[PDB]
Amino acid sequence: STGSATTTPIDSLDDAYITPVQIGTPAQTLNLDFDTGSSDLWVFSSETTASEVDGQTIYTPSKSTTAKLLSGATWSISYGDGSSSSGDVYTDTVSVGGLTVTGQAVESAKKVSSSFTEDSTIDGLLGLAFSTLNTVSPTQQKTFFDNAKASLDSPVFTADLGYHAPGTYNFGFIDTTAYTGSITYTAVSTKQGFWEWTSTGYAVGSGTFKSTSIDGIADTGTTLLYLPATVVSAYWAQVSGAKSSSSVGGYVFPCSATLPSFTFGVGSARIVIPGDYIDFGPISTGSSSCFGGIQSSAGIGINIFGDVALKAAFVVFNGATTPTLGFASK
Repeated sequence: STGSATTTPIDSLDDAYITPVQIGTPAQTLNLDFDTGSSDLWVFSSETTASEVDGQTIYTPSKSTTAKLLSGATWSISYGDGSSSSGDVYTDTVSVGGLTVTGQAVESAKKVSSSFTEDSTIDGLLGLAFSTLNTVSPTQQKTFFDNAKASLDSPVFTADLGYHAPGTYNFGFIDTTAYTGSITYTAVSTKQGFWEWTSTGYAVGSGTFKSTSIDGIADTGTTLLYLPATVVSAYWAQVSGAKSSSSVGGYVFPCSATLPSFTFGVGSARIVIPGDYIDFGPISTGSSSCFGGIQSSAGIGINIFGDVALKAAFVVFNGATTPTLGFASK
């Protein structure tokens, strides 16, 4: 089997991407944030504290003939950006782009943090990291991909995120028309539960490539590119007037600037992030100070190849017995 679904930016900045997901019988379609940095499929629901629902589409298990309460099971998650959610668990039928899993753990939110309430476009998350990170207790649950894996033509999914435009998540096959050149594959560590890999270095604009190992995670659920302070400093030094602002919470730059590209290494290959991808607009409406799309990972504890990086590539998440990651230009 295979599946193919379109993923759409939630706003003009590509702050996140939503992908339609069918849950239950008859289908209830919710727009979920596919997140290769977490491993819970959770949704706004009929059980969510009413004051914490503001415009989202909810999953109502009682209207699904295939929903079954997973007795005793609860979940609770906190994300790298400080947001959180928790609740109980149903199993139900879940389909993505024509690919169907029966008995998928659907985690029903009773509580969500303000960040989620305030974002009316995201109805929940669909985790695509490794199932070892799943928060369901006392019985840990498998991700959608894990459940689908054996049925897929090939045990892979691919992320093809658009810049200011829709893209595609595919399951079970590699669309050879979706990228240019070759796909370069690189080793993955699953020891922390993430799609963790090591980039071979970077360049700033037309600058010379610096060979250096950068350990990081491929995370579709994170907006920006978070790298070591040395790297980030070298990038923003090439932008006149750019500075790190503690009050704003990272590097800002004059909105009148032309940003240089940023290249990262995948083995011997190179992925180029155009400068425009690194512009996240005025820090506040009407401001001439713009927020940078490359930020320091210092104090996160891990480097994160977020959407800024991933949307510049066609990315293969290979879930073979020994997982790997592939990157191609497009």
